[PDB]
Amino acid sequence: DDEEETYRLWKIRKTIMQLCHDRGYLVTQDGLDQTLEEFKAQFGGKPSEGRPRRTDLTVLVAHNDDPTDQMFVFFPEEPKVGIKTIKVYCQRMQEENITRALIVVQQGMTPSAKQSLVDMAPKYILEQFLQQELLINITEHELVPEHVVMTKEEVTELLARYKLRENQLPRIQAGDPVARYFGIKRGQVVKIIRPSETAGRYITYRLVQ
DNA sequence: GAGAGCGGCGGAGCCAGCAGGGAGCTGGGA
Repeated sequence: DDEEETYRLWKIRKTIMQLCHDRGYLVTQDGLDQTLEEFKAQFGGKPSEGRPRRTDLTVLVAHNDDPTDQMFVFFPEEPKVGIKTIKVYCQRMQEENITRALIVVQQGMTPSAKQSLVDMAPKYILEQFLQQELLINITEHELVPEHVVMTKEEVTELLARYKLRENQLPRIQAGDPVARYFGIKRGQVVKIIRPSETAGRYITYRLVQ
């Protein structure tokens, strides 16, 4: 229904705000907690043949340390995102001169488009996200523990302390849902803190490789 | 010819493999 799809847009915007906050970017508190009525007042009440048309939902955020990181998110119109739409989005990325973006696909993009995302990867970072994936925050589940992204100096200090190579660490795939949530890439180490039945707290390090 | 020696005559669960079905570019004509 129209009310259901309005709820869907509000919830997915809340998940985008939580993801951008967890990735280290700057979001406002009221942007973090928007109600359904407040979202409807801000963007429109009936999106079908109405005001919120999935184009005005793009978000400008910047990193806390660097105000020129300038990450956007995009909500494509068509359910099947293709090379034409991705080329339009990347050309737009070129004139506003930003490097990183998120694409929130309705159902799925074409294999040629998802390959073009890999081909465009060095200069511009493009990530595919389904609307079904972002309908809930997976980091709030009781099974999922806390994930902390480590800096390069911290990783170097860790490997010097334990006298380890990068191969000897446990691994996590780049296609992992938490890895895609944090936007981690190959070669980085994620730090997992979980409660322990026997010791109380246990810390595990995993290499994204 | 006898002795004989060798010649021939069930079930369960991961991979490969093909087949059918859309994007997407390209030559032809509007």
